[PDB]
Amino acid sequence: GSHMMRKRARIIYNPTSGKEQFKRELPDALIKLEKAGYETSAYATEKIGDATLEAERAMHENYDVLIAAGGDGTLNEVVNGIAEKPNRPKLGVIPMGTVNDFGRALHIPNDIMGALDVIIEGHSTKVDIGKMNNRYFINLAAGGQLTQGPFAYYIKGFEMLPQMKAVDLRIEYDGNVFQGEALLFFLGLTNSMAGFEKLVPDAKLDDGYFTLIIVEKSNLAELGHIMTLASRGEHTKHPKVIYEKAKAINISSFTDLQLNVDGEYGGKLPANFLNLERHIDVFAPNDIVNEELINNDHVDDNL
Ligand SMILES: Nc1ncnc2c1ncn2[C@@H]1O[C@H](COP(=O)(O)OP(=O)(O)O)[C@@H](O)[C@H]1O
Ligand SMILES: [Mg+2]
Repeated sequence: GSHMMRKRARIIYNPTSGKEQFKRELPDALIKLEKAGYETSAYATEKIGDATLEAERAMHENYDVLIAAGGDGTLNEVVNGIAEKPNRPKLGVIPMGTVNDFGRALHIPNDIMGALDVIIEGHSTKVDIGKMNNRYFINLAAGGQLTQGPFAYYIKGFEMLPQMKAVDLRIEYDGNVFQGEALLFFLGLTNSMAGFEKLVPDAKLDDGYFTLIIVEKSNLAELGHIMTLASRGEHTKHPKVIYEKAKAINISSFTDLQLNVDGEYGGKLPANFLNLERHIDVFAPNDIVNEELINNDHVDDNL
């Protein structure tokens, strides 16, 4: 009946997220969490950045869990508020977004009560996050320059590749240097988006390495070839597609580059990137072995 001492939960929700269903389900979500032993309060975002500001406040308020209810943008904002701070609360995910790339990476159920079941059962994993200069990200950073835009919206695999103009770049990654013309670079943490079921065949969410993709300057035949290979997940076999794993990545150019970070405009170069290994403790299903995780100790072998 009462298996644990009372805990504290804070729900940070975006009422405009996805189908905009969560707000009406909040009272029933509170009931479920309270019966499970969580004194639960809630905060509704009103604009960009609100979830970050709330997560920052919540750091001083001694919570056991921060539950983020919204899309990747809401999750990104919550992580940005708690990243690199001592005594971080565990993160609960309710994937209420239009796209839920981080949720899919952790096999978070796409229904509210199922997502809550995962949090209540209390099994958690640690995932890498990315630091870019003085901000953080959880899914992907992308960079490149348009010919003669899409860097403000969600990046759907290699679909923007024909739009890219070859630009001379310097990418320093773990002591190695790429110096030359590139159409595009990706720094992946998670491994699935719209255009790729797998950005890379062997990516891990908790290995401390970014998935570094550099697409070099390509002629029209190489472009068509890359696109053909990308459509069946064989893009990393092409000689103009560089794939490396790296922890620290420093990027610069004497020419202008637009940046996209977790599906939103992430400003301008130069950009220093650091993988914060297994930085965020996040509730995950105990009944699914995750192929993108090295550490599956959260999984019960009898399930
Ligand atoms: N009340 C609000 N009205 C409009 N925009 C908001 C509100 N609260 C948060 N936002 C912003 O909307 C963005 C999209 O939220 P997200 O949770 O990613 O949903 P979706 O998956 O639908 O994009 C967030 O990055 C956030 O900055
Ligand atoms: Mg990795």
